[PDB]
Formats: sequence, structure tokens, C-alpha cells
Amino acid sequence: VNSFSGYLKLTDNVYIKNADIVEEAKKVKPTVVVNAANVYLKHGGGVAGALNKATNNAMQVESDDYIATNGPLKVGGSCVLSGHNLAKHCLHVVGPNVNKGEDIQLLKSAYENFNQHEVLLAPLLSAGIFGADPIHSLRVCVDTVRTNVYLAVFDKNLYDKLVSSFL
Ligand SMILES: CC1(C)C[C@@H](CO)N(c2ncnc3[nH]ccc23)C1
Repeated sequence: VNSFSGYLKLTDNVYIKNADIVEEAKKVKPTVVVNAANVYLKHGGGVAGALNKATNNAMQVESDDYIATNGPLKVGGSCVLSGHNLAKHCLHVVGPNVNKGEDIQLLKSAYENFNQHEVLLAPLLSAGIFGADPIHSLRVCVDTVRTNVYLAVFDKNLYDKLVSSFL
């Protein structure tokens, strides 16, 4: 039993809600919140910019030290950093950016990172400015993640479409 509220169950292990991941994190304070990061951990906009803003830029400061030490992440890769005031941990996951020509097949690799954590609050990956189709991303999530994932979908129209088209 966890403190997530009002989620629609999609499968044995996937739950979905029309919600802002930042507001969900502030309310629930989950063990793990997923960021839809880029390889540079430059948290400018979307999920990343909004999460970072909610940490008063502490996420960016921590991330810049991480990159200075370790270099960029791989597309499809991840790192675990602090969740600051939003969660215990933040799993920064890089999905492919289709507007950069990156391979959509790497979206499955990106979601595989979720399997290292028993429970996560997460956004849809690659489906923002990264240009991928959100229907496909949800299908990949469901077919890849085996741990318990609570998906926060920002756009109401998209949420309705994802639910009504979910197979
Ligand atoms: C609509 C997007 C460009 C795509 C989507 C991630 O696929 N995203 C968000 N999803 C959930 N909570 C969110 N808070 C702030 C942004 C945000 C931004």
C-alpha cells in the first residue's frame, strides 16, 4: 500500500493519471521520481525544467557536479541523484530525442532503467520536446517496465486519448 491517489490502473504494474508530475511529487514525496533528462542534465524546460525549478535550482547544481565528474549520460541511460524536496531520489532517464535523429528503439532501453526500482513516479519518456508519439511511448512503457510505475500525464486531451486508445 502506497500514498498515490486517484490513479487509473492500466495493467498489473502500470497506473496512469492526468496530473503534473511536479505536483504529484510535492504531495506524495515518493521514493523515486523520474526526470525526463537530456544527456547533459541541462534541466531547461518540460518535466526537467519544472522539477528543477521546484528544487530552487538545487537539482541543476547537483547535476552540474555530476557531469563535471562523470561526463554525459548515454541516450537510453540514467543516473540516480537526490530527489531534493520532491522525493528521496531522482532517477534521471534519457529517452531518444527524435528531433535530433536519435533512434526510437532507444526508448525501450530508457524504460529498462525503471526496472531497477520497485516503485516509481514517472512521466512519459521521449514524448515532449523529444518529438516522439505518446501512444507509442505508453505501449513501450507497459511492455518494458515490470516494477510498479505511476505515470503522471500533464495534458488532459492526451490522457483521454491514451486511455481510450490503450490496448
Ligand atoms: C507536456 C510535456 C512536454 C510532455 C510531458 C512528458 O511526457 N510533460 C510533463 N508530464 C508530466 N508532468 C509534467 N510537469 C511539467 C511538465 C510535465 C511535459
